[PDB]
Amino acid sequence: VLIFHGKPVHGAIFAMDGTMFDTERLRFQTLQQASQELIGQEFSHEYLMQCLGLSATTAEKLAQRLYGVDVPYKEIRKRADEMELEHIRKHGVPIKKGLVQVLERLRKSGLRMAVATSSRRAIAEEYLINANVYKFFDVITCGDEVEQGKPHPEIFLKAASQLHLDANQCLMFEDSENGLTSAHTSKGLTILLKDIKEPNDEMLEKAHFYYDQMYDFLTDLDQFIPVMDMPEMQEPFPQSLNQLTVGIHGFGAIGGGYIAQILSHWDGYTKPKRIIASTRNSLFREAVNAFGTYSIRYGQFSYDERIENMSIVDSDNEQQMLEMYTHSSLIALCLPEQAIESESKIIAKGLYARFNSQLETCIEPLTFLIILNKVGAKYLVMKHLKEALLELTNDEDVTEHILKEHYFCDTVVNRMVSKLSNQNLYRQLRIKHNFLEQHLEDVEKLTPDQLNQASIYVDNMRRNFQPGHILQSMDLILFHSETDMPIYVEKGSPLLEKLRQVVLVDQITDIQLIKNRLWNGVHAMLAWYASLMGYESIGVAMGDHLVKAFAENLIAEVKQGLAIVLPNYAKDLDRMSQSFLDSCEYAFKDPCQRVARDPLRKLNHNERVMASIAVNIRHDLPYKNLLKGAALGYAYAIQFLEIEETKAVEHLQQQIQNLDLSTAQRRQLEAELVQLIQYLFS
Amino acid sequence: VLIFHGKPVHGAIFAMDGTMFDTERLRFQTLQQASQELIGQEFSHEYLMQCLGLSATTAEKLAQRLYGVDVPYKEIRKRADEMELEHIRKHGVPIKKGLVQVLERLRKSGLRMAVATSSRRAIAEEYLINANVYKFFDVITCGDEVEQGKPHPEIFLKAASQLHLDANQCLMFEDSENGLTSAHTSKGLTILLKDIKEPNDEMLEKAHFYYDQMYDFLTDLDQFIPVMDMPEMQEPFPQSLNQLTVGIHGFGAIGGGYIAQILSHWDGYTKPKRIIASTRNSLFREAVNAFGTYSIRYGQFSYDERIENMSIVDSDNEQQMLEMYTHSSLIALCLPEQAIESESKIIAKGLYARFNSIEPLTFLIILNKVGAKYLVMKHLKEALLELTNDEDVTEHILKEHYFCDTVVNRMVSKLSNQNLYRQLRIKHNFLEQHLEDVQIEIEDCNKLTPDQLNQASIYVDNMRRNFQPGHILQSMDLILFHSETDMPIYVEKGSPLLEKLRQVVLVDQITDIQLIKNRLWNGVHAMLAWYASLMGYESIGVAMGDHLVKAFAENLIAEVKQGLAIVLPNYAKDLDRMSQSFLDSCEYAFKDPCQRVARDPLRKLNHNERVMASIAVNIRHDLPYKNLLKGAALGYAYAIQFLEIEETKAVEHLQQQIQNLDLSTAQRRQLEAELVQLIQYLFSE
Ligand SMILES: O=P(O)(O)OC[C@@H](O)[C@@H](O)[C@H](O)[C@H](O)CO
Ligand SMILES: O=P(O)(O)OC[C@@H](O)[C@@H](O)[C@H](O)[C@H](O)CO
Ligand SMILES: [Cl-]
Ligand SMILES: [Cl-]
Ligand SMILES: [Cl-]
Ligand SMILES: [Mg+2]
Repeated sequence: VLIFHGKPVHGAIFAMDGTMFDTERLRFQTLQQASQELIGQEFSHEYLMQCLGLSATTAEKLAQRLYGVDVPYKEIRKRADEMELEHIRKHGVPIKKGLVQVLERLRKSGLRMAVATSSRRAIAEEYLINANVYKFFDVITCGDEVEQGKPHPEIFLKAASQLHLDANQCLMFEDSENGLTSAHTSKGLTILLKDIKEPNDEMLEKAHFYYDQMYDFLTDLDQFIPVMDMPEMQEPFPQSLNQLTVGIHGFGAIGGGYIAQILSHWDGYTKPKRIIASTRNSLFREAVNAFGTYSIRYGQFSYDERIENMSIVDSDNEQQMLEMYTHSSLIALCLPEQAIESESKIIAKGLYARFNSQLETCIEPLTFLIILNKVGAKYLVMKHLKEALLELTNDEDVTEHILKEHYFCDTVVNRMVSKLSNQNLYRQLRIKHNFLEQHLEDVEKLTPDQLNQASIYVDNMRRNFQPGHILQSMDLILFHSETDMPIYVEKGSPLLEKLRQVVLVDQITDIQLIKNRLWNGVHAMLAWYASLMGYESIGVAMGDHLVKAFAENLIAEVKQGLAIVLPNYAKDLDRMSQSFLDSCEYAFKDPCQRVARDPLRKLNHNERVMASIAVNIRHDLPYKNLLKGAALGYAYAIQFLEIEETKAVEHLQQQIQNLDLSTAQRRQLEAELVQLIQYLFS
Repeated sequence: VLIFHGKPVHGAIFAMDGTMFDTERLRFQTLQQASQELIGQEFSHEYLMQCLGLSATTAEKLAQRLYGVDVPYKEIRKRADEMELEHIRKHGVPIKKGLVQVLERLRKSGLRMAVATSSRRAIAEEYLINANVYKFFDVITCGDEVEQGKPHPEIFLKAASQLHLDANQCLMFEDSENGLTSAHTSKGLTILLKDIKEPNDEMLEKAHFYYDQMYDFLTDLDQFIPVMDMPEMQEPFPQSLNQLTVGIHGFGAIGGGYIAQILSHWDGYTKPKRIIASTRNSLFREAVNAFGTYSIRYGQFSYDERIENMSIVDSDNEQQMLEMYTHSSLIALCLPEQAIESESKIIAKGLYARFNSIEPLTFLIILNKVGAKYLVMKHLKEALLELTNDEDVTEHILKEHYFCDTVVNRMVSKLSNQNLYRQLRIKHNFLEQHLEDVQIEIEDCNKLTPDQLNQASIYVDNMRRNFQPGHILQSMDLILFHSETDMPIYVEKGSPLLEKLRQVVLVDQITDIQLIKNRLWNGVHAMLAWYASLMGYESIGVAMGDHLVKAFAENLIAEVKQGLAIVLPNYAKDLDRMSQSFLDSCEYAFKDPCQRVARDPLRKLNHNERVMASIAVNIRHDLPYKNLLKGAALGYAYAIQFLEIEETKAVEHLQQQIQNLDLSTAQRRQLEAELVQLIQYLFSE
């Protein structure tokens, strides 16, 4: 049962104009233009304000009081409605920000829903179908269907009666003083949203709850509806689109093959209407924009996940990058460490444009996710961003205001993704182009007035849509990824509170430590073992029984010490361990060289190998596989990276001396480690 | 792990040419043509038969012995491969029937899968991408990557090693003599499929399992493959398309708004590549054919379910209707009672053309009637006699095909033509505005030659101009039906095709689910209509607003459910789900009037009908029947007041039905007094 502010709610009834849609402001202009053309004067602001919530019949009676019994209101209204339907035909129904997010929350909560509007059925059905919100309502009650319109309670009492609920079990959404009175008298749980009239004390008194805008009600409603569970593999994305735009700065492997799935799942109720991703790969950009979508292939389940509403922009195109930072609510920076410095100038330009623009998107702060498998990624990005903003604005006050306005969130990503090579994309485009060519070979009770009009609609639609019919079973595969779902994100941004694929953490350091030791540690040691055994990738190495056994034992050893050091992360350790082993199995596009790089840095006392050894020695847990991994590291540095034996031993003795162990444990470790290194050289 | 005939398998390694695809017959023709051109003569049939399973390098050595050390086999093979790739680019890769159905079952069973082919890597990857099967394999092993090709086991050993499995844990699929020897020598669990060569005694002995075609293995695998659970609301359809075609004879509310979802879910592993639906509504027909798809709207969850691969044909088009009966595997007849007479002539023409041109057709009867199969088979057999004039052929057609009546609980409403016109007008305007918002030159891309970039620019430009107008279809649905969320269809057991369909519930006897439909669905519906009419309401949905009518429906559905659980305890789980589904569908049934449902009260008040039979069952099993007794009293009150049935004539019927009920003399006299008192109490109000 949906509980809202202590009250059990079973239904929700909405006023349409001014509450769901921003159509009262447009109607003010059409009625003013139609009255100017017919009675030589515009309808006053006072008359049009008094009309809010009234049906065309009651608004006609009000026009006869102020302008005279012979006022041609029916002719003025008819002309205004025609101009209004023409504006809606050219630009669409202006939907109040957050409406579909609210509707999907109430629908998924099991509420019976209705519209109670003073507008006539024809206009109401036009706007509800045009805005694609008609599907959310069981009942529609209109102004031309009630004897006593607003402020009389009849229309709300009738909508509640048609939903088979008492008015007091219904939330009633209103914007006008007349409408609010109708809903309040009916006995509904009134929710007043500000539209044109600044609510007076009488409106604020009878309203059960008041919000300045639909988004503010959405924020309150979120406290009464749950955060959806972590998505499963193959679970579909939400159908409904909200009005938000999200951005992926860097359409590489993790951005396209992972962040896009996170952003497409959004909160489970709705998903962004547009995802802007930036890349310098022209082939990738043009391919996505030709299809409108791309797909992520998950080899394990042979499942192609389609990422809809994608828009790929050129990274070097200043105007497209400004649009991403000006229209987006969330931006995920998915750049390599090498690109941070040069890209910070583009991030600065976009954040400065967001600061200067007067749009209704730049008012809310931006949530900036920093996606980088490096400890201190947030600090590296923030330092470069501050430098770039300072030289661009040449104003310390503007720079500080920008860096304090937004939520810069550090993250822990575990999913392994591989971006398709340009040669493989080219081959895919060549094969699917021939399919498109073959598809083009195969395809080559109404009045007569509207039956001929329908023939034009259907012909124009068949001509434009037919070539794209092949997209029903044709995907643009761009990424091959693993099945790891959760992204660990720093808590703080309120925009992250409902994202179902995000795991919020108060401090990111604990899951960063787990990532470093359990994931990166076992990965670097597995790469050193595989490099010395002659394998060029982890996936090929996993074919060797001794390599697969080493990986299973090495992760079981690290996890054992981590379960004691961080018992609050016990389930995460079990999940990440199996995730690592599953992702290592067929990792053919994961070369050993990149994973085994910088072995002396990875063999430091506080790094991914020696720190786990010290923990297992301090808690009397086995460490033979961890010792073998450390020995493989020093052997790899000497045999492959040409590091002198004298420097490897000097580094070995320095890190062991830095470890928090007894003198006996340090000596035993040093002797066992040097013994294994000498044994490897045979 | 997968238990296939007792054998535990962790992997599945497949040969490509001849096993997965029918490319050995095409390669035979291209090699005959290429040799004819370059050496003046066609390669002998014996040389090409010996080449089956061999790599291009091994086939070259064999050609040097039989034709001379200086034969241009490399030139002939390159020329034959180019003619084959041209044929494959046009017609597509010819997939062996059932391949994707097999791959998806092995993949969902958690098997590690690989391809071990004597074909060149560039040819193999191209064919697997083309046929959309590449995604089913973790690793591919090709003929140009081993030192010794088939019949040497190296390639099947390497495919198992790269899968990280022992060869004796992998099912190995083969078709040729050379390929089978490579698989058998590797120690894998060999499965032989018949391709070009007739399997000799040496091959039949080597093979652990033998099948004449890929579809035979699919039927054998289905014995060890678990059937998928009943689909849930909003659960997506399978991504993989099989090669089957299905048909819906009658694209109305039940055909388009229900059967299409069952056919789209299919078995959960794959779904038919094409669903042909017939209709006389040219506005509906041309709309689906313009969009490519249509959607079913489920108001309860505000969910639009898109139905893909639909092909709407004209019911009067003889050619299109004949094509539906010859290409389809399953056909659902979704036409009303009145159309049966005229449409039976079209079904007769289609079924006659099917046996003139292989597998038995599974025909589903989708019509609301206990014995609707009789009406269809009566007019169908009469149409076959006046068209074929042969009783011996007519008897063979009706005996081979799987004709089966069904029980449908879902209520669906077809969109009106006026509402469809408004929708077309609003969506056309969206397309028109989208076209106002909307050549490509790709450069500076690494690892691609300047000519490859120019060629990619052409492909992508052609794709952009063709797909761009249809980009709006990602969030634009062609809503044609408004449907309830009732999922299971009850079908007569018999057809083996219906054994794996996840949305189909097979029954031992259809009489049992027809009786449940009569007492639980039609029974409570009639008793609700009688109550609503006497209360003053003229609609079922309007009556649900009255709290006493809603509680009466919940109390009626509970008393009938308890009784039906004693008589038919096999449908205990079905009864509880059908009860809630009935209440959810009655809630907003404003479209359905009360006069239609409350029609003929005395016939529905018979001892064996939807009211008294439930009362007698409850009395005999000491279950409560107070609301069922009120429902019977409302039926007589409605007949007396609304239908001008004499009060004495209603009491005589009341006494006769109670006497026909299997109850004791004491229970009959108690029921009669209880019923008469309730009828007199209704007149007092
Ligand atoms: O009950 P609603 O808020 O859905 O719609 C009321 C409008 O029709 C009404 O406010 C008119 O726009 C107004 O009366 C015209 O001046
Ligand atoms: O191992 P497969 O069955 O996937 O492929 C074998 C073919 O490459 C081979 O049979 C050629 O078609 C043959 O060598 C041409 O004459
Ligand atoms: Cl929104
Ligand atoms: Cl700002
Ligand atoms: Cl200041
Ligand atoms: Mg990070």
